Amino acid sequence: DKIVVCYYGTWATYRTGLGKFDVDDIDPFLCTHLVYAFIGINAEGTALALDPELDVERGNFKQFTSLKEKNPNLKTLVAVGGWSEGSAQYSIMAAEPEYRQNFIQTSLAMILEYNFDGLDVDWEYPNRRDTVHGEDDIEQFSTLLKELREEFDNYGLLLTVAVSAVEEAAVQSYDVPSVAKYVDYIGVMTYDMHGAWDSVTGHNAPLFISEGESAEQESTLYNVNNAVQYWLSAGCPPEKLVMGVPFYGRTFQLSDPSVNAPNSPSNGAGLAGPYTAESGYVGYNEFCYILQQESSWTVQTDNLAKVPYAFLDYNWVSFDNVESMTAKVEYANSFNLRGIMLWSIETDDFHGLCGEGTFPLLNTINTVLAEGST
Ligand SMILES: CC(=O)N[C@H]1[C@H](O[C@H]2[C@@H](O)[C@@H](NC(C)=O)[C@H](O[C@H]3[C@H](O)[C@H]4N=C(N(C)C)O[C@H]4[C@@H]3CO)O[C@@H]2CO)O[C@H](CO)[C@@H](O)[C@H]1O
Repeated sequence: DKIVVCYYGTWATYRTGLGKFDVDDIDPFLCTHLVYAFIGINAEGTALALDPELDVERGNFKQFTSLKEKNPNLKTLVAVGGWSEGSAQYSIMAAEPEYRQNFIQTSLAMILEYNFDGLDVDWEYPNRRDTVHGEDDIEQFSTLLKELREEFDNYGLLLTVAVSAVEEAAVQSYDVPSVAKYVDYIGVMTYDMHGAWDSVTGHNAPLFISEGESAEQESTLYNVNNAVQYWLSAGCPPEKLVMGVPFYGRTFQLSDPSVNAPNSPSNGAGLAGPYTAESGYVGYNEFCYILQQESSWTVQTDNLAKVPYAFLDYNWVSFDNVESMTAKVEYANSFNLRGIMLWSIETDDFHGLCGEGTFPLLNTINTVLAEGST
């Protein structure tokens, strides 16, 4: 009954050398659900491949779903949306019955032709960013899910969502009971809690209160516990709540290197990984290697938030390791959550270069779920 929902950022195939991660780098027995990120839409609802040369011409959709030839119990979904896809087109599509119907039919066509087992909806986000219809998106999102479910039930297909985590974000976008009603599960994106957009350093996925935070109005802080408890309290049953964890960290440039605790002033985004190549975030594979190769880094545990962080002069990095992943899965076990969702498989230490075996984060998730440790 416990599930492990693995997202694959399919553009990782274009990384070079040790960062390159293709479909055949996936271990299909370390996930119960594997999700191909991402397809997109136009405003008229037509589902479409975002990288047709890879997805279609080079057969990547079908190579991905063919992982079921190795693990016949694996479910392989396709995810529509994502951060880069924005909100406007989803807002327009969801408001019009004709566009919703077009989305249902065109997404179903892709699912069946490429042998996917269902659809994950990652609209980021109803009533936010470049939304066109504003608060109406909250209703139209639930209507879209209802209509997808009605059609998908004719084929036995899965329907899931990925959602923003903390209360102040969730209340802008979702009616929780009507979202939960139509989906097989809700993947709560319990990460990106803090990042280089903030004025101070902070953890990507702190479990509880963090160093440097006030305990007054503790329920308003951006942490995993507050988000999970919000979703449970708002009507998501535990058997439909899948708790997200990150396989990447976020990086900052300190304002003053001598002030290097969490919640210390930051000047902006920090280092980039050699393969992900974007200032402000780093894959676990990249950062564990950096730490292994450069002894000058200081790694500390925030024993309030239950997560590690590292600093070296101006660099300050929040990340998650085997120990913090263990704490996260133990938390999920303690609340009888349906399982663990991860963004994303291609930045685990998939080559085992950091000395804890291949896929240390993903193996940790599977081990702690199987053992039931709370
Ligand atoms: C297709 C594309 O736009 N590729 C971009 C790439 O965009 C990525 C990254 O910004 C991802 N960030 C990280 C830390 O991996 C980002 O991940 C988001 C994702 O959209 C959300 N959806 C989920 N689910 C669990 C459904 O989790 C979140 C994650 C984590 O926040 O996704 C976008 C694409 O939407 O960005 C790089 C440079 O950043 C660019 O080269 C190009 O590869």
